[PDB]
Amino acid sequence: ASYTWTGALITPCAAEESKLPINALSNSLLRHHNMVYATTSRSAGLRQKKVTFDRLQVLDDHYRDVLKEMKAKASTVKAKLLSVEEACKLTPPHSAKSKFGYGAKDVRNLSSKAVNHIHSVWKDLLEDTVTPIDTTIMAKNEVFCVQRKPARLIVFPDLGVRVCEKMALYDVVSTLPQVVMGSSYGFQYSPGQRVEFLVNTWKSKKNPMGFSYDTRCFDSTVTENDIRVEESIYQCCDLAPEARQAIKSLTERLYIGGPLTNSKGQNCGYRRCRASGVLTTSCGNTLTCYLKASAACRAAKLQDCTMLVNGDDLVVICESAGVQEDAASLRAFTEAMTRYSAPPGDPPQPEYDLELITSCSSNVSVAHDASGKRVYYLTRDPTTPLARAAWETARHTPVNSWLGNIIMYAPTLWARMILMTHFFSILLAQEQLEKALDCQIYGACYSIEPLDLPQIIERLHGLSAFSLHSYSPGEINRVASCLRKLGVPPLRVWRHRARSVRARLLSQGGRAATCGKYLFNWAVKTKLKLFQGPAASQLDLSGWFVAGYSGGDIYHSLSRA
Ligand SMILES: O=C(O)c1sc(-c2ccccc2)cc1N1C(=O)CC[C@@H]1C1CCCCC1
Repeated sequence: ASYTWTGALITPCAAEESKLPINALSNSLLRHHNMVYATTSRSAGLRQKKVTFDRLQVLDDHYRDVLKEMKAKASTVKAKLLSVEEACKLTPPHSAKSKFGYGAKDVRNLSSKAVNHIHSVWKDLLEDTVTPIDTTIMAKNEVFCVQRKPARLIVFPDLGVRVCEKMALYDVVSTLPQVVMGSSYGFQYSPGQRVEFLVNTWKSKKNPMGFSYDTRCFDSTVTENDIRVEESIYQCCDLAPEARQAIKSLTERLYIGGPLTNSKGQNCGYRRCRASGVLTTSCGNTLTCYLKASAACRAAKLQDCTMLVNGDDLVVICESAGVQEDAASLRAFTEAMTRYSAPPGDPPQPEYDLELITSCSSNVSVAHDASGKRVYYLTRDPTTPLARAAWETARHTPVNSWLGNIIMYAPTLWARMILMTHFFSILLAQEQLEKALDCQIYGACYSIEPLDLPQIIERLHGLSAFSLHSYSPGEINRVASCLRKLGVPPLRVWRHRARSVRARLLSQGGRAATCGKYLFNWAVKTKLKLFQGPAASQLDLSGWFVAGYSGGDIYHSLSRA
């Protein structure tokens, strides 16, 4: 059973905002504020019913053939332990405080109280490889639009354990998946690299067929054998005997399961599946999903199939054998996945147009550059990104989703017209363009200076990201519908706001004038010629798009010279 419950409630640790706070700045983004809600602990019971069930898992020679192949590639990886200090510097500054009298700032500053407790948690992992470690169960406060959705749940150990996880497994979860999975590992790609992989893979098939597979409650479908199988993959690496012991221990004491404690210290129940807030959530889920999907591909006898995995998110592109044969092949793949304990949520179906395949809430779309050439870029429905941006305008947040969206979806119609214009306008008026903001890229937290956005966008997306026009009608209709749905002003209100912001930025010189020139070139009557090359101070963007760290509690720093 994925979970058992004591009856104790999942409790909030503070007052939870449920509805969007009206603001004379929030209303300039969207009028219809009633459409925007935030999930709360009051819907935890609805989530608990969904995530609670018995698993049925039947492994076969296909699963075993794939596992052995993965284990072979895993054996070529050498991973080193991090020092207490290396692991302390990887902690986000607003990471949950320890129950042992210290917090993220104390960990990041290497306080004797933190460090000495971190040494003791570590010594216990080496001496006890059995006693379940305590975890906290919370309900996530995530902002959405109505179409009404229950709070997703977060399970995580204490700050001391989290630093110990980094020490034992940061090098593994950063290095291992790409070696084992190759081109199928999604987090090695920037949005543009993902699109390149998808478009080239589609173009490589005589008769392309594609599909996304949605596993219903993937974390709940992850059985204790699944977590023992990931550890056996981790143990295939060239590791020091101390890392091996800490990895074995972290597995049996934490990753396979353990007791759930609410915010007021009451025992909620017991977990026997994936913890969403441990270092290995991303890596483990990616390995497990790729393993199950790769073996199901063989069971289904799918022809020349290529898959792209990002945690629980899977997309498979193969050679179509006709609509009838493809539906039957997909029944075979779904039946195999079900046996491996990965049954579908939304049932999969073949698709014969790459724009119509959604994976990672995203799809490949097409636009034209300044020279009129076709440019494939990654887009998504802008509802959730826009609703979150409205919430971030009204109420202060530690992590700014609008900036991570501007970075990942920079070539898109909606990020450029709305998000860039809105937040550069706010930052100008507030005199805070220089101030670095915290945001997430593939789960990891980064402190990014907004004045560096033309340089960031150019490196990840290309100079075309500033000249894209003639977007597909399907993209336009989805964006247009969303503006009409949420009460977002039309293009003409955004072009005046953009021209005004552009003039104001150019008058300031420096990095500000670069933002004006580059970001808002779409606003002016006749676009200026833009040329490629580096900026006066080039950031180190190599650590970005290496691995996924969602739930991992990872914080990355930016170099420059
Ligand atoms: O060229 C286009 O296909 C479109 S479709 C569209 C549109 C569709 C529905 C609602 C609102 C806007 C606008 C454009 N664009 C133009 O007027 C010229 C380039 C620009 C986009 C470029 C990206 C930043 C914002 C403006």
